[PDB]
Amino acid sequence: ASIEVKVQQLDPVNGNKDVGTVTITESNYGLVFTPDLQGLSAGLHGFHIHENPSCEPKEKEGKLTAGLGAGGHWDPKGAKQHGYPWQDDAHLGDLPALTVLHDGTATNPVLAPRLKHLDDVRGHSIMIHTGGDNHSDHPAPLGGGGPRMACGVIK
Amino acid sequence: ASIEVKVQQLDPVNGNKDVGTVTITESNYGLVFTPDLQGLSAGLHGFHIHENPSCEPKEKEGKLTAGLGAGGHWDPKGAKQHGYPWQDDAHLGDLPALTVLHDGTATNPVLAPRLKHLDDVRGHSIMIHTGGDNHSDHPAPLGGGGPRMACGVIK
Ligand SMILES: [Cu+]
Ligand SMILES: [Cu+]
Ligand SMILES: [Cu+]
Ligand SMILES: [Zn+2]
Ligand SMILES: [Zn+2]
Repeated sequence: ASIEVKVQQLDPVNGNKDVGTVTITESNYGLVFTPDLQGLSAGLHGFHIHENPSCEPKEKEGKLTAGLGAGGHWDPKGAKQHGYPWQDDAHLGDLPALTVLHDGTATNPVLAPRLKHLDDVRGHSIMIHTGGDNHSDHPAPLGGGGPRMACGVIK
Repeated sequence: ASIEVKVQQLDPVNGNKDVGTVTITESNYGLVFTPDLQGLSAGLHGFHIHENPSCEPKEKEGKLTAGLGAGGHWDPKGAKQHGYPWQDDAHLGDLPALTVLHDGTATNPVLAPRLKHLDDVRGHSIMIHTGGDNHSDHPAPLGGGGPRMACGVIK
């Protein structure tokens, strides 16, 4: 059983760019997110499920802003704070951070132990941020993820 | 509760170098390994518990070889194959790979869902390899980790 999610680098001016997939599978310990990506900025990047099945940009403060259509971190249990993948009182969408290798590719899978069934993440989006993720809202909100670099809709 | 493991970059010629710690804690989903490391080569590195509570080098083919005193991947259930952190018929010491950031530091924690109690990993060693970890013995043995870059003894 798997879900293949098509991911794009987001660029409301010059055009979104295909960068590959993230394939979601079930393990005995929770959902596994296996990237097969290329063309992304190298680094450790915040990686979360967001609430809406959208990667569209939205206007904010006069600027068409990448990925805001996805809404916020998926938080169906109302934890109302950002945390660790293994933290029960954190947003359910908080995944382990995504490692983009030096050359822009990403293949290292990560486990979300609080997500147990594929159908639970359908109708949401997966987001890759420009910044990292310290799994806290301190000192920066939402782990320091900042802007939205790439995204896919989980169908 | 936690175990603080001192980690050194291994160099049998010029001398080992202190590179920080890995702190092991218990979560409701298994053991969490939180690095606070510096001075390591940037990249995604294989990260495993090895059998012996040793990081000493050993002679092989006329060469004092870094970290061989630790022995092989910890495999108390006798899986006899390298695999994923969430794979029950893989070596129990198979952890998620460790992300060393571009500047040589490492702070991103990783979860080992098959490890449940701190006492279970006492008396072993934790190893950071020069290569990565594709979580298979194909195409390269032991995930492609290759040589032993840094190590600590879990006590
Ligand atoms: Cu996010
Ligand atoms: Cu299921
Ligand atoms: Cu190893
Ligand atoms: Zn969050
Ligand atoms: Zn192994």
